[PDB]
Amino acid sequence: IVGGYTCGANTVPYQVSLNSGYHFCGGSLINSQWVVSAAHCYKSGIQVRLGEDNINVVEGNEQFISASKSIVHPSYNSNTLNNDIMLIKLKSAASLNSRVASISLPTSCASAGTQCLISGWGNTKSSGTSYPDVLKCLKAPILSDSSCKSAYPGQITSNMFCAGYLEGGKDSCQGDSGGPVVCSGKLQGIVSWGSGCAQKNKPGVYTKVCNYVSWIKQTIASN
Ligand SMILES: [Ca+2]
Repeated sequence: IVGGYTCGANTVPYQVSLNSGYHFCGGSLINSQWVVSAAHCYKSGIQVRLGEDNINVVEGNEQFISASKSIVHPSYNSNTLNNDIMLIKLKSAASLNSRVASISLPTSCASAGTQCLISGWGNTKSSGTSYPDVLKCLKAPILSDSSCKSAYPGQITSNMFCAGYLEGGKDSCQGDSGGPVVCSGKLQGIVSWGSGCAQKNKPGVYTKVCNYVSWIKQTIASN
């Protein structure tokens, strides 16, 4: 997250770190046994780390749980990033309380102009590289359909939206992929892609979660 602020310990209690000997992606806890993340983050041997704030120090509150299943959406396209969503089943249920909690799925799409919270442990610089120890947050609005398509001609599907800032300096970034975009207490997006990070006229592009609510519930119920 570039241009964001330190969230504070366990103020985003649904935020997870996906770990393979290092932090590589984010995700969102949606019930005690299941996490939602981005398909482009798929790999085998995932450990899910819940209740994290400082990802390099054991502070108390963490729960580390192995992934037992990782289900990439069957229509995921790795060139376009269409259908960039995956579901991870935890090997055992997480223990939920005030510091570890699930986030609700949407019950309608969010409009243009709605303010959302985006969070993660990704790069905090637009040019070079610097990775934070603690969780960073950014408030960003959802942009209009037309501005999104003007920004990325021919690349925006109906399963994507843009959010952020067209003037530069505030965006999600590498290492934030798969992390949550929450508006009014609902998970509306998943951090997916963008051109650099925090460049002028190039906002972040997010998977539109409300299009996948029925798929998510059926996939959970079957697995
Ligand atoms: Ca920690």
